[PDB]
Amino acid sequence: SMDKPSFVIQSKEAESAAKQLGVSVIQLLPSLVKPAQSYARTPISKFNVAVVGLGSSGRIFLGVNVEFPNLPLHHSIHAEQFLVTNLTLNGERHLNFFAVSAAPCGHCRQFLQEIRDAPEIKILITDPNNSADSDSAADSDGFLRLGSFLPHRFGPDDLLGKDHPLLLESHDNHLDLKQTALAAANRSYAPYSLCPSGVSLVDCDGKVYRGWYMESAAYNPSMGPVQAALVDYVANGGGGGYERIVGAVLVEKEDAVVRQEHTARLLLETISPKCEFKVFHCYE
Amino acid sequence: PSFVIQSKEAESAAKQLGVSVIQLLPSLVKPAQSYARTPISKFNVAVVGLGSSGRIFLGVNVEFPNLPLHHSIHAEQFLVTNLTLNGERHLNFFAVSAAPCGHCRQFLQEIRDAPEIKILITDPNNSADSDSAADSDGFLRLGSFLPHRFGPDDLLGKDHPLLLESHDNHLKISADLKQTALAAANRSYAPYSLCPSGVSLVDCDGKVYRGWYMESAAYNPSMGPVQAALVDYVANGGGGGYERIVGAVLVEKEDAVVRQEHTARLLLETISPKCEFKVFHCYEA
Repeated sequence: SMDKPSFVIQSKEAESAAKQLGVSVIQLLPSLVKPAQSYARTPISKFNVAVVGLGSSGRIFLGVNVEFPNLPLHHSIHAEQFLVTNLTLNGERHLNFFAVSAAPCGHCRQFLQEIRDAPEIKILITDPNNSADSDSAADSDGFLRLGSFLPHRFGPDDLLGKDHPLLLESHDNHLDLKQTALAAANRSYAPYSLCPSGVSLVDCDGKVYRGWYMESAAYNPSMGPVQAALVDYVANGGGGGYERIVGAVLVEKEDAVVRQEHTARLLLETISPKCEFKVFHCYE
Repeated sequence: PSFVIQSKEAESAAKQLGVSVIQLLPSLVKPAQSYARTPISKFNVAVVGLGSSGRIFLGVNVEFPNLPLHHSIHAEQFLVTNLTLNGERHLNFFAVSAAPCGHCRQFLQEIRDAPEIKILITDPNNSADSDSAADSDGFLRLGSFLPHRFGPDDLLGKDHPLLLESHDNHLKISADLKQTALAAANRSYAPYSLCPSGVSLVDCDGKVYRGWYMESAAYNPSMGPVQAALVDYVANGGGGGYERIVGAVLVEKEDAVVRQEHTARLLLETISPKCEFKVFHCYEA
């Protein structure tokens, strides 16, 4: 019962599996890391990184790194970012623990700062070559809180004063293949630059997907709207990259500050030639 | 205000004040913030660093108001590009206006002995100082800023760093524009994906520029080839015109692994309508 795990594991199925092994639900995380590495679509690096996290609801979420060949590296999505997107799409309110296959890069540790109480997030690293589990401030299970991984951070408070996180009910008000990409943009997260984005995708078997746009205090570690929609295809989907068809809406103000129009098409046309146009017209 | 202060001019200024060059660094952070082209954030971040040669380098963050945020270049990355173009071998100290993001702390891991780099933060609201591992001057080594890192050693074994003399061999298939972009790709740093890149730029008065490609163990914190040439414009330039004329680039022979061709033009055509073609010609792969 340790092969081919689901990308989202229900609370009843998780605590039961831990009870038969005699371990805790927290202690079950590193046992789910190794099999999840097979899901890694890494054409470039051939380096499989998986991360399995636990929320406050009790549900177990999975995160996996994906890469895009023939594109610049900043189009690639790390495992840590995948986990955040995965639980956000399922409406998970909190993230407390996660076991990762390898030491999280600074790019991801900076990205995690968008979550409330981010430094309190305990982290365990599976990589035997890494020795974070043996730190002087480590847990009794080897977990180490994110605050120790990224001390003296550059958080959202450095640009804003008293704001809402990304995992909360981000629902800004603004106004059928395109009708689904509207509700995706409503759940976007861009408090630094006021440019939300929502991306929906269809399948050859008629599966509806979604993606939005979540910003970080540091600009570069931003999760692309298209990229956040491709995670809804690999997980809970068929698993195909040259089978993308539909495009989606971009809520720019006359293409104001953060244009993702041309970058979306450039990305899709390289991974799937049979792409469609986009509509960059939305207000409020 | 100058982007590069010579060792003879730096050590002299410190000798006349009777102080050390190290304690002289944080005074240059504040005025350097004015160079920040930040149309989006309106948040000026400057960083002044000191190398092993004794020369003082400056780093400043730049933003692009018509591109996605992952095209923007932070102050720390600017500093790295700046000293590599001047052939600085090592980086020991730098005082930064604000707490360096994880994106930059991960990017700095490409330098040999990166964790030993002591860091001072000017921002009084930040509490990097008084750390359990803080210096007697308030400096904190980068290793404490990004502990238990994901370094190059996780993907490589016994290799050359980023600050060393990286010299990969590549040949080809406005005559002094492609000849300069050839030697630029030769000084590139891409040991993870074997795709070097060199970008040259011209001026209205005919000034030849250059830009590397420096890769990171983590993919996203990658320094773009065009961006690393754009830092050669902000520094050692007029300060600053986005109305210049493209230009050059050297990518792989028929787009091997990491194609940046179409993305390069996409960046340039938005900031400067007067763009040029690209050269996908490199050998000895």
